[PDB]
Parts: sequence; structure tokens; C-alpha cells
Amino acid sequence: GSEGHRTLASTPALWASIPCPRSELRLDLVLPSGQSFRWREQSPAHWSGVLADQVWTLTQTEEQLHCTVYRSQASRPTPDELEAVRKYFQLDVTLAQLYHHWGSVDSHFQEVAQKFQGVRLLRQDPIECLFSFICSSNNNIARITGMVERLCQAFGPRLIQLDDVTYHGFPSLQALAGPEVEAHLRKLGLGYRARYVSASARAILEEQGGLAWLQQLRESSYEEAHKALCILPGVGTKVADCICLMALDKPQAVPVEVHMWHIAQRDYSWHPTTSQAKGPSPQTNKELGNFFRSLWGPYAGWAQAVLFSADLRQ
DNA sequence: GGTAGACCTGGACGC
DNA sequence: GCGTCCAGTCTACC
Ligand SMILES: [Ca+2]
Repeated sequence: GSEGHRTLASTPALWASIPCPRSELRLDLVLPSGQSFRWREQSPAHWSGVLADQVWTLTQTEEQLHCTVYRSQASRPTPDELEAVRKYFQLDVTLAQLYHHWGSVDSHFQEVAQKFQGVRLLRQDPIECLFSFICSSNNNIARITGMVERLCQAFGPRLIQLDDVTYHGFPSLQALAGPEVEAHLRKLGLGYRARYVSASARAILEEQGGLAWLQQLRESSYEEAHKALCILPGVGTKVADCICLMALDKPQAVPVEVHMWHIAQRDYSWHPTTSQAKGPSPQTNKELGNFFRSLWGPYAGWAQAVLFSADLRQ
């Protein structure tokens, strides 16, 4: 009853809602789509994970986003806590308003979007984002998800336990920069990315001015930020774009990888026109990125998530 | 400046 | 059941 992960039905008094139609947000399309790797649908239609340093379970009805927190007297979320949820889902950004625009300038987007409404961008913490995506390179979303989990259990702060799941906060820079972390990460299966994590943790802390250097990018321009991020080991233009798009409030950032190339070719008959090569390459990927920005506008990154997330769904 | 290849790991095809 | 194939960054090099 008071044990295990909650359900809307099971413990009514402990939930609270946030006005939010499914047209504006589809948890099933956002939480497992490779933006964040830390949410799990423990019970059907119920997603649990760490948000704002606490564990939550989220679920929705047609017009409401129901939320619950596990902090010590169990009680429904407070308006201030719920605000953290709205901020995490950037709910002040109107999706219907963005879909309309993208749809009006791109017939193909219009066609596809009709079936995949409610795909928006989560506003993520820079550190988790940086290291989660450092783990994403040349890898599949399933292994990635396993790596990040193991990473947080071994190095992140212990939160609360539900059923047989012990939740952990994402590791701090100090923890990731620690001694023998690389060796430990290799035993956890991160492969060669084990060194990237260790090396980037130290680089940020011992050469770039620490957490402040990263946190200050949310005020810098996309061009600056993206360039700054690329210095870090394991962080290329692609990983840097994901971070810019998902953590540094750069909605125009467009991560170009295999999915996007196939979409460009199949749905837009796109070809590199100024680039040297015909296939993927540093030059062509950059060009592809510009094509989508020019096509979708300032929130091209978000538009990208709609088609991307819809691609995984096939 | 702009290519080729190697690359940890493990669920998937291919056969 | 085995070998090969896939899900970005980095580096040696022409
Ligand atoms: Ca690939």
C-alpha cells in the first residue's frame, strides 16, 4: 500500500495534477526517446525517475499531468515542487503553437506531426546531459540506458528505494573526476567512453573553471557554447549539439546523426550542395544542420525531436 | 583541410 | 548456434 512505486489508482490522496493536455505532452513519446535515459515505466503508463533531486512518478489523463513525489510524512507535491515539473517539461512553451508554424512551412512535417503530437524537449541539468551523451556516441539507446544507470548507482548520491529499485542522483563532477574512476567505469561496461567521462570531469574541474564554466553557457550564444563544449574529450559537434539543445537552452541546435541523414534523404530528397563529400562527414553534417535550421527556424532542434522521436517509432 | 579506420559492448540479423 | 552488423569521436595521414 504505502510500499512500492505509486499508481494514480492505488494512492489518490498522494497525487496532484498540472493542467496539461496530451496534445501538449506525451510522456510515452518524450521520456524514452533518447533525451533523458533515466526514466522507467515501472507500472503501465507510470514513469518514475529523479527530477530536481527527488524521485517522482508521472502519469497522465487526457487533460492532466498527474505527479507524485517521494521525499518524511508522505504527502502530495507542493505547488513549488510541481513548478519544478513544469520547468522540467518547459510547459510555458506552447507546442501547438510550434507545430502550427513548423507544419505551415513544411508539408512533410505537417503530415507526420498529426500522429505524433506532444513531443517536446526536456530542460535538463548540464552535468547529467554532458556525461549521459558522452556515453551516447557510437552506441544504441538500450546499452546507453544500462551504462548511465550503472554509472549513477556506483557514483551518484543514494536517494530512496521503491520496491527493489534504489534511486540515485546523477554523479557530481568531483565524483566523476575521482581516482581510478576510469577503471571502475570499464568494469561497468562503458568501453572506451570510460576514459572520456574521467577525462572530461577533470578537464572541466582542472582547466575550465569548474561547474561555473558549464553553467555559464546557458547565458552564452549557441556558437560559443557549442565551440566550448567540443574541447571536452568524447564531445564532438553531435554530442555538443544534444547538450546545447537539451541543457543549454539552445532550441535551434540540431543534432545530426544517422537518423537525421536517413530522414533528410528519404523525406526531403536532400543532398549536400556545398560540401565536398556526398555522404556523412564533418562538412556535410554541418550543412545538414543548417538546412534544418533554415527550414524550421529558431526551434529547429525541437522540430527535429518530433521527426526523430517519430522515427524510432518505426 | 578533408578523408579512412579503429573502436567497447551486446542485442540483432543473416544464413 | 557463430560471424557480421549497428547503434560518433578521435587520430593518423595524404
Ligand atoms: Ca554509425
